[PDB]
Amino acid sequence: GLRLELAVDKMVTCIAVGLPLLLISLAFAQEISIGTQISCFSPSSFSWAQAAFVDSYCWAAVQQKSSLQSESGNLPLWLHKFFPYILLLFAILLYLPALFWRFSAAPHLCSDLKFIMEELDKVYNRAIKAYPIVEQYLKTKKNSSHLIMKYISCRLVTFVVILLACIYLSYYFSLSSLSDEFLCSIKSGVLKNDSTIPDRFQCKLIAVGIFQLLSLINLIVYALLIPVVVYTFFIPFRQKTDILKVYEILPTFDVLHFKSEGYNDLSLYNLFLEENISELKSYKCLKVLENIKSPMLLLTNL
Amino acid sequence: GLRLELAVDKMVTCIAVGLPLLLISLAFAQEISIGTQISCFSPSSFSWAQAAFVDSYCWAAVQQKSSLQSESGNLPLWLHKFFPYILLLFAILLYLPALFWRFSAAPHLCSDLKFIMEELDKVYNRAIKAYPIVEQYLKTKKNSSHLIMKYISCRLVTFVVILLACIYLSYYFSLSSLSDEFLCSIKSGVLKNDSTIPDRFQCKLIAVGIFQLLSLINLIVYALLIPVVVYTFFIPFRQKTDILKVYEILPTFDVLHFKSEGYNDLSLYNLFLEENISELKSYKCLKVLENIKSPMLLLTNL
Amino acid sequence: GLRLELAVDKMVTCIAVGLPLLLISLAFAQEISIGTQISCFSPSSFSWAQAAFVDSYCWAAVQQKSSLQSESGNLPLWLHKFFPYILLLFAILLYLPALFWRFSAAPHLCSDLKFIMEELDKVYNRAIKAYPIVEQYLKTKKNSSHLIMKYISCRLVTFVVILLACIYLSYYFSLSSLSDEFLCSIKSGVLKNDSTIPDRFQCKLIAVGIFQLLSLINLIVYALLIPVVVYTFFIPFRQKTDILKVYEILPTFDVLHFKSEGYNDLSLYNLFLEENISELKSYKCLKVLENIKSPMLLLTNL
Amino acid sequence: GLRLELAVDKMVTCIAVGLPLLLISLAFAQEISIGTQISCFSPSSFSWAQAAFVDSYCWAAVQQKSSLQSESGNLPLWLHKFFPYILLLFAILLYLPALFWRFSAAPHLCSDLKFIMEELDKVYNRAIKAYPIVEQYLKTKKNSSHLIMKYISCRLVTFVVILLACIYLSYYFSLSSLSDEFLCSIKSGVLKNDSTIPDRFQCKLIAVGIFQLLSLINLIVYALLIPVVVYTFFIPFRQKTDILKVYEILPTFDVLHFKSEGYNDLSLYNLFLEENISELKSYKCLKVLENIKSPMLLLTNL
Amino acid sequence: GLRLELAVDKMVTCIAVGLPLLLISLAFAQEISIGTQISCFSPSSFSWAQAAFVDSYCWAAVQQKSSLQSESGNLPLWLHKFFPYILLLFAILLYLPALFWRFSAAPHLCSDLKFIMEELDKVYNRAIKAYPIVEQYLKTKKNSSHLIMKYISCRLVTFVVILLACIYLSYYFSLSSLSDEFLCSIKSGVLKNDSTIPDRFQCKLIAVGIFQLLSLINLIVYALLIPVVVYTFFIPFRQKTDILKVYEILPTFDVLHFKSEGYNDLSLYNLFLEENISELKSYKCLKVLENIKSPMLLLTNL
Amino acid sequence: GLRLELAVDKMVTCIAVGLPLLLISLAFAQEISIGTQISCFSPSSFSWAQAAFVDSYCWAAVQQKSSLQSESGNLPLWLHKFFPYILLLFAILLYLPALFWRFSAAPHLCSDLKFIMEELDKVYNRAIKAYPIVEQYLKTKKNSSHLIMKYISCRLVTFVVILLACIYLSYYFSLSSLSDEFLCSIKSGVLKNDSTIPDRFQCKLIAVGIFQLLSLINLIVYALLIPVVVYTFFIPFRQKTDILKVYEILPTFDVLHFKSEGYNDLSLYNLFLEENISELKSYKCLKVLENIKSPMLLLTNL
Repeated sequence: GLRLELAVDKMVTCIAVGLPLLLISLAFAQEISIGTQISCFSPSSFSWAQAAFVDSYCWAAVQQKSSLQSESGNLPLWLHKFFPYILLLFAILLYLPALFWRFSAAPHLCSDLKFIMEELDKVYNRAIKAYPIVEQYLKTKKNSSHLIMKYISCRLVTFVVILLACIYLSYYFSLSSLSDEFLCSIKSGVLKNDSTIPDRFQCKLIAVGIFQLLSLINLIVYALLIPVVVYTFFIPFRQKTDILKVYEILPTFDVLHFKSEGYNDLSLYNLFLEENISELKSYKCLKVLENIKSPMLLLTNL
Repeated sequence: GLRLELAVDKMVTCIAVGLPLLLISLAFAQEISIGTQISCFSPSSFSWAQAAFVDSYCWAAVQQKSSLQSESGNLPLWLHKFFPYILLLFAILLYLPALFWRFSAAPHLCSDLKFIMEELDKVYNRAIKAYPIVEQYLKTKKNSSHLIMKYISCRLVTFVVILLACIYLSYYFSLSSLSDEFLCSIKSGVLKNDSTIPDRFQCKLIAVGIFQLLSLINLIVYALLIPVVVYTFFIPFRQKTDILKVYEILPTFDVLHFKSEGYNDLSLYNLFLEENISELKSYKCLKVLENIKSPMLLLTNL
Repeated sequence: GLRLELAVDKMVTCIAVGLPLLLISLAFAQEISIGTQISCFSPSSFSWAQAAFVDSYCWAAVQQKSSLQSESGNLPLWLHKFFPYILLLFAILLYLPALFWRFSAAPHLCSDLKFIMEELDKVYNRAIKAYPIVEQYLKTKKNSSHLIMKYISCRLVTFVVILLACIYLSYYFSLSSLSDEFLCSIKSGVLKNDSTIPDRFQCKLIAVGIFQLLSLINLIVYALLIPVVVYTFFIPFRQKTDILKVYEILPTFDVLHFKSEGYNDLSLYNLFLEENISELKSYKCLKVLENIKSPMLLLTNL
Repeated sequence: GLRLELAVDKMVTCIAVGLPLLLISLAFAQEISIGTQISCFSPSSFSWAQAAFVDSYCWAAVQQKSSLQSESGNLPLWLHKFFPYILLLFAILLYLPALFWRFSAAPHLCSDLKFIMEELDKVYNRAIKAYPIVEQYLKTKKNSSHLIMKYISCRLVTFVVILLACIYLSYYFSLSSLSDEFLCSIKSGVLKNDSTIPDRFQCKLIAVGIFQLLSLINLIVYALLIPVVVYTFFIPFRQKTDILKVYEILPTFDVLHFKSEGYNDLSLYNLFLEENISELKSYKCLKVLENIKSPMLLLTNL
Repeated sequence: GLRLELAVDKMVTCIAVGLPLLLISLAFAQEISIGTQISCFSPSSFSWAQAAFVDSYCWAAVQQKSSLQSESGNLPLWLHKFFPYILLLFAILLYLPALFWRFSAAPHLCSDLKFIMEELDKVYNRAIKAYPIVEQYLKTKKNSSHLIMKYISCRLVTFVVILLACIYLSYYFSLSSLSDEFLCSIKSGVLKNDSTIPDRFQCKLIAVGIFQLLSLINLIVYALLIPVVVYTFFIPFRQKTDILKVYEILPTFDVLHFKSEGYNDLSLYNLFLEENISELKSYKCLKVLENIKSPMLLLTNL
Repeated sequence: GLRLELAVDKMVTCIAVGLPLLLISLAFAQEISIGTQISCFSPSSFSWAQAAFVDSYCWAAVQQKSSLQSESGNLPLWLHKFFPYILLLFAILLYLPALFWRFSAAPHLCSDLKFIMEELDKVYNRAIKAYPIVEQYLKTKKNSSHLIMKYISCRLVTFVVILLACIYLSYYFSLSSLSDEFLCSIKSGVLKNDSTIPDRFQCKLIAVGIFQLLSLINLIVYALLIPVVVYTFFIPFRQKTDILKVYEILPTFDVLHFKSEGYNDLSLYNLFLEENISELKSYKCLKVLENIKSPMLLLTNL
């Protein structure tokens, strides 16, 4: 029942992964009810079988160096074909930092919050009677830069993957839409000699109009995520309130106002604690006592 | 088991999200059993393959500047193509304020109701024997404007998204239905020279009759939601009964008649409490005692 | 485990919502295995593509003022097209009064039955030893007309929605079946000039024979629900037995024979209690004692 | 864990509802893998579109007075079209008596068995030591004819619905199979004048051979259910054993040999008890003691 | 957790029902991916619509007396059409004896095993200290022939249904495979006069090769079940071990070596007990003590 | 939570059943997305209906003695048609030995392990204080050859079914692939006289290339299972460690080094115990004490 992952990172993950998977789920699975991703205008003399041959042949040709012409060269025709996989790549590359965290950090941390919470209850319970073990413990967790670097890198991975998506999508959107039309030819091999076949089949990639639309949506959303991810690095400013002061009002506590402007794991603990310790009655009581004080026998009247 | 979100906002959310998703689920997935979203009248000389080429080509052309003619210009043909996504956009933009609240506020609040309820039981239990901690606490929550602003903005986001849908739908409904017919042409590229192809293919977007119908339904419903959302802002009037007076009848309680006409979080607490404290036996008992009184040994005869 | 909603209203809801949703689920999803909702008789000279164009074009035309002819005018052709949605509208408009009740009343009431039951056990438990708090409480709930008006209106909403369905269905059934045939034309725009196209395509809406059949079934069932809903308003007669007399036989109880012929919430409580208090052993015991009596030491021999 | 509904009625319901729903589930959903429910022999000059038009037109015509000819008149062609719904009607009309009972009687009865069982344990527990409250109670339940009439009517409803199905199915089976062929015509409206169209299209309803087969199966099964339902009314003979005599052997019990040949609810209680009291250890013990006796200190050696 | 149904009968049921349902599930649902159950060789002059008409017409004709010719007469063509239902009939007729037992016997028996087990623990627990109630009870269950007759008949029903399947399948397999070809004709009604139609259409029922194969598999398996079902009737020999002797070694038990060669319910109890009493520690202990003995203070050293 | 079936036999079963079911699930359900299992080259003069007739006719002909020619004779064409069922047969015949064991042995054994474990805890618990009932019990289970023969036969059944699959698959793989082509003819009956029909239709069974591939995979895997199953019979060598010696170090235990080289059930118990007794703390303790000893007051320091 602990809040083992920050809502910001849950939100960023839920967006950054949820969005592209949704977008793929939309443009393909339903609107492919329209049927076909490519079509090519055969001669009328072609049997229906031969026309179906042209379409399926040219669908393969789009990635093959000689079988094509466009002013763009072949390059963008790859993107139109592979477009959903390229989104799926970004989706996967954003899920892994969370799955990494879900194993590299979560079972490493869950122990410590439970420990610290009970220690905070000791501090409170000892106050009720009116060694600094957890203080000395946390004072030592000041001297660590292990788990913060897992976090920084987890964010940094997520940051880079997002930023590359923005550049890639901008290119894919900047791509001149009329490049969705191209000239195929099937005059390979035996058919090379067939005079009954035209030298080119004009073709159109049908879904390109959807993908360029989807790209702008996904581009703008990721452009919004960028400053949010940037804000994640403002860790010393992300420490909102020195809630340890609420305990420091007790004689059973100490001046752990350790808003470390150095990259110290203790500061990262402060963030997760500032999230989770909202659960503690003792915190509520002491915050209440603090807020009302804004005499310890008062605790007996609780 | 707490009533952590107001039924009004649950209703508004359940409607505002449930409606468009339902509407999409209707007009497409079942009635696309009719098969096709577009058709175009080829010449009879076209092979079936060539006719299928025309339909699928023109389906792409609808968003491409030169390949079209209509008195509207191309603009509305975008809307007819993208119509379900535009609804889905509004659906998503209305779900997020609740998902935001479900994380930004719900775990921030659930603590406080549980705390206040137990304090109210203390007030009652101490009365049964016949410091003002929770009173001083709540008297201090008067001096906050944090969580109310999360609420106001959550409503305000929901308000704007709804209002834009109403304008957009009104435009989409005001759109002259006969604009669903347009002239396509495939005489691009190689086919530019083909004398066997007509200069235009007449086409019709089949589903437009459904969407304009659906738009009026969704428009009227959202026009109903508008005054409800407006009512959500009448917070000082939304505080229906000063139930704190029922406790104030006790000597163990105080004149917390804090119907704040300023935008104070305490007033927002009053709303959620006025919802949730219906659960308390103590409230029932004291309301009963109050209602009957409409002597404290009476509590011993309960 | 409380009987929080009256079986009559559960039955009425289960019918009034369950029926049309079933009817829709029948006539479409399975029998659309027959394939098509419309067909039109092209000339034989039409390619299969062109014939498919006619069908899909005329399917759109049915709601467009000029593209049609029938002696009915266009109006009923709307109904044939939109028929399932019109049923779905009635289904939704009947579900909401229950969903309203499920939130506006159910969590408002569940408290009170639990309270009253325990009070009735006190009355019985105090009898076993052989202030009138709950009596004075219920005597005060006489002086309320809040929750009864939620109930009356919930029924009244349900009543009106049902009655409008009956009129609408009667019209849709009275509709002359042969109006399912109509004359379409595609000679719009470019095709306006095409001499190869006939001036009319005769068309038939295939499913109309099913819908008129379904309409009679649904009409008759709703005509049965009408007098049942009317009976729901006979609340003072719906109070079947003054079970409070069974407690009034105790000296620990009072003459709460409050069959209010005024619209008083207490009478509505009597209905839900007369439902739920069947659960109470004390009720059983006292009913047994009453029925056998048809001496209090007897309770010691229970 | 009570046996709240008689196995006979569970069996009858499970058959009477389970059978037709199974039959529908068979003949349609799988064998419609054969594709089509109707076909009509067009001229060879018809395009495939025109032939598909004939089939779908005549599928509608089967219920329309003038568009048909058969020696039967139109009537049986309705039945062939609507056949699954007519079965579904019977299925629904047999489920409702159980759903009625599941609400009108089950929560009205479950209280009483639990009460009587505990009273029987008192009778036994008081015997172990070696007022007649439950006896006087049950002696009074003699004087009721409420719940028996719910039961009789629930059976009687089920009886009538079954019997009408048998007559209806007999008619539908007696229907001369060759009436599945009929002459359609499409020469309505504009096509009225078309010399290229034949005056009749011969048609065949494909599935009729299945339905007449299914009808005989369902007919014979329901003909078996009839005498079973009749047996349900032999209630005074359905009381198999006066198990109350097993308690009457105790001095803590009385001569409740109340095999009422009048229609008295007590007799209906006897049936459900004779079902459920098989659960009681006390019954087992007393039946064992009775069966062995076929001295009360014996109960101490149990 | 009781072994309320014999593994033999569970096995026989699991086979006898599981096999045909599996066989149906195989030959149809997957291999109907081949598409069609019938085809007929039209003239080449037939339109595709007309050819599809022939196939679907003749599919109906197979059960109609005049529309056919085969040396077998029409009879076997029924079987080929109805084949899956005939298997499904046998499947259902074998499930019902278990469903019957699951209600007519299982809740009638579950009481008694639980009772007898506790009595056996009393016998053992009283031995540990080192009236014959259960002995006299079981000695009386000797004098019953009720539940054994439910069992015998349940087996006998299962036996007959199996045996009829074997004869039926043998006939269906003995059916000369080439009877899957037959001559249809469509020259009924109007088409009676059509000179363009051939007097016969040759047709083949495609799946017949699968069904005759499946029939041999199912035939051989049921031929194996026959002697197993026969063995079920050897009840006095099916009583494998007089485990009651293991208790009879105790002075707290009696010579209940009641291997009844008469059809007495006690013998049927012996079977279910000989199954279930393997659960008892007391049985294990006494079997262990017996097996080791192959002195009662020994029980204190357990 | 007992290890009631040996991991070897679970592995062998999981492979031997899991493999063929997987193989079937692969080659058919997905790659039948290629559509057809057979095709035959009609003349070009055939209508599409007539060509479809040829394919479906010849699909039936493959098992019919005269309608075919191949150098193999008809025999292998059966196998190609029935191939998935033949695999499914082997799958079923390997599942049954486990399902047999799951009922014939598992509830017969589960009792005994639980018993023996508690006895081993007695031996240990009595050692902690520092009759041979379980020893004498197990010494008697030496004199049994019942359950071992269920095991041997269960393995032996599994062995034979596997070995027959290997021979069968070797034949099916050795089958010359070009036998997938054969000459059909439809000139039966009426068509016997049709000069427009060719005397042969050449046909190819499309999937044969997959099945011969799959056969080699399945062949090699089963060839691996053979020596594993053989190893299962080395039971006296499969008894890995005389763990009873670890208890025999106690004075509360005996020299039960009963590595029976005769086929005695006790040896089979040793295997399941050597599996399951890894769970016992006592075993761990005594193994630890043994391993450290590699003084009984030591057990008090545990």
